[PDB]
Amino acid sequence: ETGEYYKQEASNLLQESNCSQYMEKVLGRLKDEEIRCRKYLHPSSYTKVIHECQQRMVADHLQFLHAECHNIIRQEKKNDMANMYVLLRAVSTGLPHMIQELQNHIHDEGLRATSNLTQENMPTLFVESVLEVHGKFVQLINTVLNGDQHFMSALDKALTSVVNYREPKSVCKAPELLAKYCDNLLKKSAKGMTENEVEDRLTSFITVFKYID
Repeated sequence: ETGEYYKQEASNLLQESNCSQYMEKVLGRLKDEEIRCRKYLHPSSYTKVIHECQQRMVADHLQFLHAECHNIIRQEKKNDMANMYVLLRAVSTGLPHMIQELQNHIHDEGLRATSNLTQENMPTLFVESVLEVHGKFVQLINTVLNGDQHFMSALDKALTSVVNYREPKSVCKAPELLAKYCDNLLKKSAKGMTENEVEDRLTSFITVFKYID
């Protein structure tokens, strides 16, 4: 009976609100349902009512979630993709679509950064652009998401592809740019950057180095 009630309730909520605030209404229901599930039922039914709740409220409308999550992820919606993940976490086949789409988002975000390579500062700009993408997106997986290895591997697979950008019949410049970054930093000539600050940048340089194919 709670399956049929949330089969009707799930279809009723989407017809009134968009997918952005659909998450809040559904999370406003599961949070309330978990409260009343422990006020009435036996403790052994907590993991079966909620599973029946999400099956008829999330896994049922799985196509609606995957179709619109493209707009959610590719807008850096912090407060909206957080609720998007927790609903798809429970469904077995819901989560693998979100990581794949984010893996494409990092690929497109990285290529946008690594396209206007100024010829006078090629190595420092390329390493910093990859570090800025990695340094900001690791926060998203650690602030509005949980540091799941599925997402972290999605980031690593995406950053591996964008760093090792192989043009047709042409060699990738990733080994040359990263190597030149080290040489441009260990030079005592021109302006130095002290002992402590140089090794700090080189410590973060390893993150870019690990994605070299």
